[PDB]
Amino acid sequence: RTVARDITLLECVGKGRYGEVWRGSWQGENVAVKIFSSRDEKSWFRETELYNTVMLRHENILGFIASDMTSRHSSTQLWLITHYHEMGSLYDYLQLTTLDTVSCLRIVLSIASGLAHLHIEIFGGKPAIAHRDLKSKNILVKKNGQCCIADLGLAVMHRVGTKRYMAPEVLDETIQVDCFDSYKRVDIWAFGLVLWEVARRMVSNGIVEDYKPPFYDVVPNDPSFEDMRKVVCVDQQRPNIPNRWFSDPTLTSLAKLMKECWYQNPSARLTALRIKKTLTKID
Amino acid sequence: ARDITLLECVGKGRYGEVWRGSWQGENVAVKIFSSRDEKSWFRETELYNTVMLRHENILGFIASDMTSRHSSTQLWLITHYHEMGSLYDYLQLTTLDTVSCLRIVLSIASGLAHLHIEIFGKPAIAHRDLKSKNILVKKNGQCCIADLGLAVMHSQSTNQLDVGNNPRVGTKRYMAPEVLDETIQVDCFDSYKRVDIWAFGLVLWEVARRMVSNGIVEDYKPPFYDVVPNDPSFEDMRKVVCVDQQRPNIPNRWFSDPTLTSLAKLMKECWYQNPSARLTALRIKKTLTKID
Ligand SMILES: COc1cc(-c2cncc(-c3ccc(C4CCN(C)CC4)cc3)c2C)cc(OC)c1OC
Ligand SMILES: COc1cc(-c2cncc(-c3ccc(C4CCN(C)CC4)cc3)c2C)cc(OC)c1OC
Ligand SMILES: COc1cc(-c2cncc(-c3ccc(C4CCN(C)CC4)cc3)c2C)cc(OC)c1OC
Ligand SMILES: COc1cc(-c2cncc(-c3ccc(C4CCN(C)CC4)cc3)c2C)cc(OC)c1OC
Repeated sequence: RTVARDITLLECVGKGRYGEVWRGSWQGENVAVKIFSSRDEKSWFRETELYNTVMLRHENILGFIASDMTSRHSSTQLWLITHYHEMGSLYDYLQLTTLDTVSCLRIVLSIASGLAHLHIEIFGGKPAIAHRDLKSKNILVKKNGQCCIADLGLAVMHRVGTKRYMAPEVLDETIQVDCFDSYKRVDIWAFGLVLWEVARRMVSNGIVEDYKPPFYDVVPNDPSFEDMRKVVCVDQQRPNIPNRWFSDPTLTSLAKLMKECWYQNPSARLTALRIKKTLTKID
Repeated sequence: ARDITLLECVGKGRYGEVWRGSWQGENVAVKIFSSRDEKSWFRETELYNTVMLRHENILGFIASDMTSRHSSTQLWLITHYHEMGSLYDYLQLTTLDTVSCLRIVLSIASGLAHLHIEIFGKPAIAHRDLKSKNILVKKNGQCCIADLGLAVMHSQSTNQLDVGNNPRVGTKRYMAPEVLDETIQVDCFDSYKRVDIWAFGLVLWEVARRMVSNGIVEDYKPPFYDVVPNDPSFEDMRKVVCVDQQRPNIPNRWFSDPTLTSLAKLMKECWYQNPSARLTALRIKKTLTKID
């Protein structure tokens, strides 16, 4: 039989220290191709090792197609091939879109769904998985209004995370590194920041906030580890809840939820399953 | 030009299957792993990531893939294709002269020394499943070592030992005494090199039996053919190697031939029960370079 392996790389949709992501074509179908930098080869290895352990399949997890290693004259080429989401990342989408109540809830409950699926151990099944780099750039928007979580290059099963989204126990180096629940609690912190980024773009009473990243008002671009530790750990700052949210029942309920993702004490934070239940009772 | 055509199956077993395929007008070998051996696929992929692993006497890598749709996963390794097959196949079919016998065993020693020696790059690498089915014969009369799914890596420069996560064990017939009695020092890189040396000695014996001297040759037999049941168990091998202290017998006709006399001495220095007494791969390579 013929094994068709050619992918046509059509347009670059992302470039960074990780490498590049391309829209590509296989057998008539869009795929996304992440080409890893030498700098970030361990992210390809970790994603590949995880998928070789458990073939994750969930509507709110970016869909795996292939991991490819190709020998070159002087180097090794590493590609991760996934489903392609033409609407791009949640970060991208929130810049130039506002949300209504139904679309806001649909986004955040789909993220919570993906995250709870990662976190839960299923016997028979899947190991429990913590993401360790959850952020709005690592979430893609689907045409049906749900999102999916991407990038398992730092995932742990039972490179450092993006500093802006690091939990206080990561910044003050008190995290219990031998305890798997610690890593779930770091994801919940980051989930709460993403919830804030999305909620700001939900219209109520004719008002909306501009898109801003978490802590935009207290740290520089590319904040240092120290910049973040002083905000999050020493001063114990948290993102602002605008007054206008308290006129809207949905945003009032979301503010309460995000507060319960941001407790200094990691063990006080909500679980992804409790977040899902709370979101199903909103509206 | 990434497409491959699968043309014929050249092997199926517990490992999965190997195909001869076509890739930009060249023969390639395509191994499709069994799901039972998914950890070997990943380990072999980690090993072939190393650009300085490339060597005349190591099977050349082209690509590695993991593919999936729904709940089905396939695991692929694409390599150079050697139509003469494995050393195990070749030795069934042909006898050797002195020049061919030494060319084969020096090439294997050259591959093994290349694996074992760190380049300051390529880590030091112990194979852990050396056997005649894991050695391919090339049209230039040299061989190459295949199957890095059980390999261990070490760097003395950073003091790192990477034993991997693979419950697979070596081929039972070729297991060293410290593997069969499970006293091997698992956190010691030198322990794994010494396991490879034991297995190399057995492969030397398999090859030397097929070298003609004075009009005499032995039939091809696998190591310990005479003393264990067909399809020997772990305990069968432990009995002969560890309890009975058996080693392959040296046919007395070898002692009339200087080459085979030197090879018998060399394979005995691979077979000490004390692993630390065994020769190194570099010493074997140097000794075979001097033997004629
Ligand atoms: C190696 O590399 C790539 C391969 C492919 C690809 C292309 N056609 C067919 C296939 C295929 C799938 C599955 C089987 C099964 C059939 C049932 N049988 C019982 C076991 C085996 C055979 C063939 C694949 C996997 C795509 C790629 O990219 C999209 C690849 O590169 C990453
Ligand atoms: C975070 O991580 C990964 C993401 C993806 C991924 C999957 N679908 C679509 C995309 C994408 C498409 C299109 C735009 C833009 C481009 C300009 N204009 C058209 C607006 C839209 C952006 C983004 C991506 C980047 C793939 C990955 O791996 C293969 C990722 O890594 C795991
Ligand atoms: C990697 O990705 C894609 C792969 C394929 C594809 C190509 N050939 C064959 C297959 C296939 C056939 C049959 C089995 C099974 C069936 C049941 N039992 C007998 C076990 C064996 C598995 C696999 C596939 C899935 C298509 C895709 O898209 C349409 C892929 O997505 C990009
Ligand atoms: C050991 O391991 C791997 C080996 C190979 C490989 C490469 N060239 C040629 C072969 C071959 C071809 C043909 C025969 C013949 C021998 C006589 N008669 C019995 C019919 C069959 C045997 C052997 C193989 C098996 C590829 C691999 O991966 C792609 C291997 O895995 C790393």
